[PDB]
Amino acid sequence: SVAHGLAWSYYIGYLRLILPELQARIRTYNQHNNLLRGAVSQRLYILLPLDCGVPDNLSMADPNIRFLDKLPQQTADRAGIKDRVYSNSIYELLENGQRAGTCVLEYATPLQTLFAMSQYSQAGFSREDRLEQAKLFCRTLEDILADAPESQNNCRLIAYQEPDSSFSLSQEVLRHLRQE
Amino acid sequence: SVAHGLAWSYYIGYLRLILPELQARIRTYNQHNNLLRGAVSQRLYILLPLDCGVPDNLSMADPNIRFLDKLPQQTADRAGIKDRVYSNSIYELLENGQRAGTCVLEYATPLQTLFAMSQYSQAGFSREDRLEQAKLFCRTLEDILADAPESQNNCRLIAYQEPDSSFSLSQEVLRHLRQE
Ligand SMILES: Cc1sc2ncn3c(SCC(=O)O)nnc3c2c1C
Ligand SMILES: Cc1sc2ncn3c(SCC(=O)O)nnc3c2c1C
Repeated sequence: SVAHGLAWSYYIGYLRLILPELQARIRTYNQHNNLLRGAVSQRLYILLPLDCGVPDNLSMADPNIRFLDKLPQQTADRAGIKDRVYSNSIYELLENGQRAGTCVLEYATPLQTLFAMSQYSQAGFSREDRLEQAKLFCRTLEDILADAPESQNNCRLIAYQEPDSSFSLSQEVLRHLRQE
Repeated sequence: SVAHGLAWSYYIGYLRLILPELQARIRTYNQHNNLLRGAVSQRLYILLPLDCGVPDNLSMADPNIRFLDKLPQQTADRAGIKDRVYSNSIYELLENGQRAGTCVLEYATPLQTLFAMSQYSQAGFSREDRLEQAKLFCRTLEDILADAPESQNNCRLIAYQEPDSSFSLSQEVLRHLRQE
């Protein structure tokens, strides 16, 4: 299925390559100017919106999630690209206008592929199937990461479905953060 | 199908985002120290090996394809990653130990997802199906790029299937280059 392949692609072509090196990058940042602040958490927080809406700025999604810093970028030779670069961004989570947590955080971009395929008629992908494909993407990624030696206790899947309109993305992440 | 999704992912999540900006990056490089050399071609050359073997160094694949330079990297905010970086590499193609062409060149990494899925039993993907999925990936990508407004005359798909062992990847690319 589409989402089956997208989840394997997300692991094979991305997470398997950055997760083995994430813990060291995070420690280098925490050991850096950051002297008086709380340490960045050790896991990649991956936002999995089941509506497949992947905006490019998280502060648009919630002004309680504000960008703090970029992690030291990782480079590797990949598929003929010398020094292919992996950047990741650090966000602070605000709770009543005070810092309640700090983590590397991003959206699972393959969900945007499902969104776009549902928009383009040439994809032969129905809007009405997108929700179940997004759930299947998340379930498959969970299945993979449970057994994968790279992704062992250094990412956190945050899946959610917005209503009512009363939704706090920051509270979703904070729920997962403080359970460690 | 798996490869259907992978081809839409490759376009939506990558090619649609770098191709609109490639021509300007290539011109900036050609207008740069490069004063006496031939200009880099205007298209992204995408290697599509139907055996799904995506090595990380092209000089391993053929010593007649040798790395020349990195293009000026492109950055954009993406899915919560500030200044997500797209690097691409420039290769020269040798013919009888003289430069016969110069182009931006890389492998279509989603083919490596098919390769890996055929290797991992949890993917439920048979080795015997990989060849037809790789062909379907290429066919779908061609179908997409024909209609896509981004990818109009700025990439070149190089699909091939090695035997005999007598195969020249450099000659494949040079065939496509000199037809412009
Ligand atoms: C084969 C695949 S899936 C996938 N998903 C997210 N990726 C990222 S983060 C933000 C982005 O998509 O640009 N960087 N590479 C990937 C990537 C790759 C390279
Ligand atoms: C969603 C997808 S597919 C895909 N295919 C190749 N991509 C590249 S080149 C080399 C690489 O894979 O790392 N950079 N991003 C991608 C990419 C992304 C971000």
